[PDB]
Amino acid sequence: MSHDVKELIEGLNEDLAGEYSAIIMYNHNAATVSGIYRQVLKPFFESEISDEQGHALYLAEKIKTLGGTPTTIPLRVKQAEDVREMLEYARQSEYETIKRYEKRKEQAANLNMTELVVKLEDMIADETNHMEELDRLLN
Amino acid sequence: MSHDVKELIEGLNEDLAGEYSAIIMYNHNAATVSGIYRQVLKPFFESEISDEQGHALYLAEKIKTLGGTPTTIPLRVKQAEDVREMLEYARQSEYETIKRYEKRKEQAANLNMTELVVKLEDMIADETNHMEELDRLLN
Amino acid sequence: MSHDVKELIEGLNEDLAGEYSAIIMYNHNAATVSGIYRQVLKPFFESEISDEQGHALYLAEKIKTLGGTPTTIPLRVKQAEDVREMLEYARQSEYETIKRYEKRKEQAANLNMTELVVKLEDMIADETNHMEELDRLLN
Amino acid sequence: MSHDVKELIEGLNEDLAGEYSAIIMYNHNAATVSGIYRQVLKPFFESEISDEQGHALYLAEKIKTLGGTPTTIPLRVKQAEDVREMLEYARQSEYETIKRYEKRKEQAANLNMTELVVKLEDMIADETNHMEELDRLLN
Amino acid sequence: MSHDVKELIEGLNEDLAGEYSAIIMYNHNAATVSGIYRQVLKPFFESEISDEQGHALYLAEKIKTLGGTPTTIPLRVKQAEDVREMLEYARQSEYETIKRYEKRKEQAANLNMTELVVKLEDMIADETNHMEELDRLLN
Amino acid sequence: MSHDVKELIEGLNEDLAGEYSAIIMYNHNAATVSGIYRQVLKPFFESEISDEQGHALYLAEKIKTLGGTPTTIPLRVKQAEDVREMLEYARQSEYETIKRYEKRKEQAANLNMTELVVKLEDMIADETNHMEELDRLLN
Amino acid sequence: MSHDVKELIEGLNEDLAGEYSAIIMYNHNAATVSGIYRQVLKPFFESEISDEQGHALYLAEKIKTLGGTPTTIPLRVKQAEDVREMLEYARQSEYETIKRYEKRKEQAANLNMTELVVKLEDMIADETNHMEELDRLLN
Amino acid sequence: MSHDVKELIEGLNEDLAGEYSAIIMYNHNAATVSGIYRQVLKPFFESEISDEQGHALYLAEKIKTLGGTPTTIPLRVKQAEDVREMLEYARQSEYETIKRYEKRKEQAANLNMTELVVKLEDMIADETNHMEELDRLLN
Amino acid sequence: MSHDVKELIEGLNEDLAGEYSAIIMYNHNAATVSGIYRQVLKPFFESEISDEQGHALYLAEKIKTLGGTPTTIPLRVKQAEDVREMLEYARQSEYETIKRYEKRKEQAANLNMTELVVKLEDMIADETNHMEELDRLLN
Amino acid sequence: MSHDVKELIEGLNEDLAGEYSAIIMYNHNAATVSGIYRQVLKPFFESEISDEQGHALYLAEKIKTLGGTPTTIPLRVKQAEDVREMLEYARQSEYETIKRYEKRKEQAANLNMTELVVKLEDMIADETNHMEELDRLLN
Amino acid sequence: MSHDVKELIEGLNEDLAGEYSAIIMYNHNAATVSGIYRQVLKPFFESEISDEQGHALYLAEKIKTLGGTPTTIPLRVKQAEDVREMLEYARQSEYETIKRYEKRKEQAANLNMTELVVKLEDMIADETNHMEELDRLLN
Amino acid sequence: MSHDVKELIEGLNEDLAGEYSAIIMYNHNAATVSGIYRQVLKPFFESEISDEQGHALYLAEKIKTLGGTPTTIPLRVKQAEDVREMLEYARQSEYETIKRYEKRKEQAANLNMTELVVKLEDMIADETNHMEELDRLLN
Repeated sequence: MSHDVKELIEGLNEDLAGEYSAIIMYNHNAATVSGIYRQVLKPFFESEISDEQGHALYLAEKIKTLGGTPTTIPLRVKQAEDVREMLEYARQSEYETIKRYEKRKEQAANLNMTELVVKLEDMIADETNHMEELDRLLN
Repeated sequence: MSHDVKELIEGLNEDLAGEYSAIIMYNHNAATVSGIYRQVLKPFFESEISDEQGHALYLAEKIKTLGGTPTTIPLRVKQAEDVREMLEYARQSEYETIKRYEKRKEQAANLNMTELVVKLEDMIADETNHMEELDRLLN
Repeated sequence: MSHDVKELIEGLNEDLAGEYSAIIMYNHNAATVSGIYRQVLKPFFESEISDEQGHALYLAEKIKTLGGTPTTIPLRVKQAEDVREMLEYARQSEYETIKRYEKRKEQAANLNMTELVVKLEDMIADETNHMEELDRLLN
Repeated sequence: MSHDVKELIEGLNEDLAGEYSAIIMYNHNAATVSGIYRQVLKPFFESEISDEQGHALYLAEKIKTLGGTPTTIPLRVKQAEDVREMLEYARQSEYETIKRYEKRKEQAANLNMTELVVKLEDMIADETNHMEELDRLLN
Repeated sequence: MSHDVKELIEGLNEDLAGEYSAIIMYNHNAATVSGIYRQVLKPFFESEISDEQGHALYLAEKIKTLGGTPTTIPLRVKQAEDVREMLEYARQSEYETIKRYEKRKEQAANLNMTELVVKLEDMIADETNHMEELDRLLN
Repeated sequence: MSHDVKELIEGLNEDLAGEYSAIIMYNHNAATVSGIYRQVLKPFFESEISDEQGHALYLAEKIKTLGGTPTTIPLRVKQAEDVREMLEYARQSEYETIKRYEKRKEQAANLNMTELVVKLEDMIADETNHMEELDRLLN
Repeated sequence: MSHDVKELIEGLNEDLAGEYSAIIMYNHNAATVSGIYRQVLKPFFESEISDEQGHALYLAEKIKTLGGTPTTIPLRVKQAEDVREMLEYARQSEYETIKRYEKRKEQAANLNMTELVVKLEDMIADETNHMEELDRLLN
Repeated sequence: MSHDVKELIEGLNEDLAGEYSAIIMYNHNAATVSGIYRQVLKPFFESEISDEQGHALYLAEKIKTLGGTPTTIPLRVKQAEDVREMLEYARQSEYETIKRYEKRKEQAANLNMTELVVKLEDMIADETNHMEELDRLLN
Repeated sequence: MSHDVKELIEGLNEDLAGEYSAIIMYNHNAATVSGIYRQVLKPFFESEISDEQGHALYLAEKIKTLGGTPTTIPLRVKQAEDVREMLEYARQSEYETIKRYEKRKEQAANLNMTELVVKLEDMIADETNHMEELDRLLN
Repeated sequence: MSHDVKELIEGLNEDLAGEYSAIIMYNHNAATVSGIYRQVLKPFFESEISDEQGHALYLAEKIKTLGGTPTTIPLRVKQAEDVREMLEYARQSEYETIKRYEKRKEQAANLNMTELVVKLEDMIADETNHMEELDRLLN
Repeated sequence: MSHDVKELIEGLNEDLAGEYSAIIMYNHNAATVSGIYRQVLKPFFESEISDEQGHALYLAEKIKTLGGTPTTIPLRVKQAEDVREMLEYARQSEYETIKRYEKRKEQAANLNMTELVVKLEDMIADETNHMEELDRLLN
Repeated sequence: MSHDVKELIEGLNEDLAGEYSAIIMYNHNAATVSGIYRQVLKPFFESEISDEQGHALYLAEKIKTLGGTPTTIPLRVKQAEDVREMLEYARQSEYETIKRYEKRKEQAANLNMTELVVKLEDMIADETNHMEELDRLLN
């Protein structure tokens, strides 16, 4: 374990904690969203659950493959007092998730990790899709 | 909010924390299980994820419906050092989940909550199914 | 035909009239709901149609099985002048349907009717699900 | 609202009452048909339910679109004392439904209502299909 | 193994023998039913096969889980000389199966066995469904 | 090529330009609709795309079959500054599409073109369906 | 009924008893198999159930068609004390089933029974497939 | 073209005429069968249509492959005055179809035509299945 | 039976003979078409089979419903010596089928037969679709 | 809006006009392609329609997200006088589409736009797939 | 291992080498076929891949079951300079595959190997199907 | 053909030989894997077959597109004497496949081949997925 690999694993573990956090947040939002648009927003929140589950699985596998230990401790979920807030906090969570992945991409690239760079580019594309959609919903 | 309703909500919130914990545990176990039986056990762990997600959703909805606030903080996941341990700790988690639900059933019954009793009986039946299967795998 | 069986049949027949009424109400609401959320609410109303159809079928079968005659006369549908009213009147109809089923459950239980109690508990759980959802839409 | 449009709406409302009546009749017949051919006839009755539901939806939408108020009061269902009667009364109900639609077609045609004429021609074709099948079953 | 658990296992084993017997009976009836209604009754008999297979599986699993040995010896199948008899003997077999399950339910309830009571209530509901249908076919 | 056939082809070509225009408009609206109801309206717009594609295909085939040349130049799409406008302009486009098809129907009828009249009647019914739905969304 | 047909029917009836026995054995093995490979072996056992059900149905039909009476009495199931034994006894049961079918094939061939020979050849091919697979699992 | 190949082609052409005849007969019977069991028998007749279509296709292909010309002239269909007759004449048609195929099998075998023998054995098995079913319906 | 109904039945019977003829022709063409485009044309021919089967069924049902006897004697199939001819003769057959249906439409219209006119208009539209496609293939 | 973002938006808008143009071209080609290979080429053209629709949607969304206005004006479609030309002009259109996307990729890369680069690389891969296939068809 | 079993295994191993060769050939032909009919022929070649894969699997399993070692060395693939050649060489490969299987059938028959004879007869029927189709494409 | 293109084609041809080799290896391993985990490993091996088939197809197409000739000669398959070896040799084969693709990526990148780089990055990601899974199975 190089220093760079140690620091990449610490990063992936941050990513994984953020992914478990998102899974919790989206279940919570699917359960609690109210008013007529609940009929709209619940399936939306629910669809994000499966997506993030797939990222969580990929990350914990990669951590283990690199010789690390995958965390089981999620980041905190911000408490949303209404639907606007629920969408803004999901958007901010996505923004931070992408920021982290961009950093992880330059870590992976720097270590010549081809498959991991491709996958981080794809997870970036995917989370940017979600964030851009939340912006459309909000504006 | 009666005292009994307050205490039932505290209980449901315990249940919900335990459900988010199980979702984390099962993703973690699907990612990290190794050896030839990984091919067997990963889909098993994965199937439990969707099940527990449905319980988490039901509970957070019910908590909100009863006037409470659903938690987003999961219970800790016990760290498993090998596959036997992974199965024993999943079994123990299920055992505690059923113990809690049995208590919640007598709370719900005591408040004449028909739909909630039916649903707790079903979640009990379902988790007992899983626990009994883990026993078959272990023995 | 005991007196108790006669009174249980009268009850089931009330239930059946209320179920045909709900089928009418939900078709009517699917047809007539307007504004942008029509796109949301029409499928919701439509989904309730099939559910209530299944209850209507079960009840008329049970009535006949107990030696009664199943009614073909529905309860009146309250006329809704706007969408809020449409949701409140559907909610109230569900509330009355559950009240009746709870009474029928204690009738069925009192006559040791196992299969019928299980089914009334399930129809209670199901209608309570719908009513709780309408509350989320309304609040 | 012309006089002709008023009279066309009165007609559609008759049609709609007859459609809710048919939905009730077919559920009732699916529930209550007996003997070995119940295995044959129940699915037949059940299939007609969904068909008539689609006509009910179309009519209530059209009534509202033309500025009328869609009824929620069904026609009476004739009480059938045996299977032959059940098939004869379903056949007669279809016969009356087609008679009404033929009248509505000449109303719609007279008002140059293209889409409505096409749809009444199709509902006529569809109900004639059902009536002809009932004749095959009966003879 | 308490005395009560021993006696509950003896009961489940009776149930299991009766379930293998029903699986045999229904295959036999699907094979041998004749006349035009064979086209009706064969799929009916066939559908019951899969149902009873699922009960057989549940029971043998539960027996093993409680520390017993699941039997592989079925009850006798009554020989049916014609279709009426075939339906009456299937009905009687269902009647006896429900009688046994009701007894097993009070055994399971008496031992506070939540999941097993829920499952026996469901198997009761399911077999009562089948028996009631056979009555409709017969009358 | 009669004069009447020439004039019918000119008409179909207008229709085809209007159909390519609608395909563009609906893609554009699916992409650009914003706010929470985007979740509702995007699938709606998207569904209209496939419908209009099928009309475009039918028309270009018919034009070619009648000896004409199908245009590839769409009508202009009106620019919508907000969601209300987006729905009003889609409604107006549908209104003009139906007006044109009604004219084409009397052209086709006048030339005894059976299959083409049936198809124009159906496209009229279909576009009237869409226009009536837009009215429900708007009112 | 020739002597040869009588002896062929006795044979088919042996086959049928052996098929009901296999259906029992495979349900029993699906229920009771334990350890991690239960996850592997249960679906395997379960798949054999449907296969043997189809042979049981074919045989009872053929017996009846030839003028015989199909048995409802299964062969005994050997009791397996562990998984190795469970696989060896399933293998031996298949071996005996094929031995019998080979004998039945020369009976059917000797009576010029084309369709029955084709079907016995296919059931032989199918059971040999299963037996060869059990050998792979065992070795 | 040997004499044997010429005579085999004449045979296949008889078979093909008989197959087109069966396709006609079964469509005719699906259309015209009456009374309550029409609901049973129409799908049965319809299923035979697709089967015979596949035999017709195979035969015309084989005829062409052997250097012959496939006929387009069907055998006559016997006119059935009621349902019993409809089933007896379908049974007799199947009987004659199998008789012919058995003859064709010994022709194909005699010319060492492996693939054709396998296929005639299968078509024999298939038509014998149908004939045996008709016998069950009739008796 | 009016004279007009007699003459309409004679017409339908012509139509039905032409439909059985088309079913034969298309099977024959699917079997015998050769060269690389066989891969293209066989599925095309095959798709027409199911279409014409549905027309044959409708016609024989209608004939019987009007009090006539449906024919089982097909029109002759023209023998095609190559693929061009196969497409030209299918096209000509379609042309004659449409000519007949147009005549039947004015017969049905003249007798005020709404459902039958709608269905003949649809069969006309459908066969014109096929004929126009054959023209595209040929030119 | 930087100068670079303005110039990237102008580029995307070119891309979008080219995508609407391709959607028109492919519908047009699906409608108008003739001769036996129409059966081959029509589904090919049709498949490209859905692909390009997805690119059009992505681009208009991205334009809006970057603060631009998505165009609704397509590029001209080159008129193809025969099938060879139809394939050459589709190929050339794809060639120009890829040339543009390669330029847009270096624009997006230059602005560090990760998700947009990934998506342009994918659209490049996809259009290159189509162009290479057209080359195989042409050569 | 008898001499006959040794010689049968040598034969199966020839068959297996020929099957891997066919899998290579068909992938190669799917990749490289050109001109407009590529759209036709590529799916054809592709379909043969899965078929031959299933034969390869069966053979290697049987070889191992008989105590032999399955080869991993394919026969050479003849290089095809154009589409005609590609079809002729696929046809010749099929011809040789059938010749070999016919020899293997008389080997298997001679050793009384029932299941293996049935399977070789089926693989013969299947490859003869393919060869006959190639002849239709070529002629 | 530049020198660089010649050397890139030689590389792709190495890749293609390695892909046909993997297809052979995985079929061979699916056929021959033994013991209880055969039930686990056979589907795993089988899934890799389809994956590698898709790479083989892509490569042979690309080789042809670049003006080369795609090889039909596979690399040798290492002979595995047991399951551990089977997994280690599959892992090593994947390792060498990725090493080659990484080299091909820098060749493709060096020639500015966008679509080919994207596809090699994806095939790298995909094979790395498989190799990492084999490591989990092995450790």
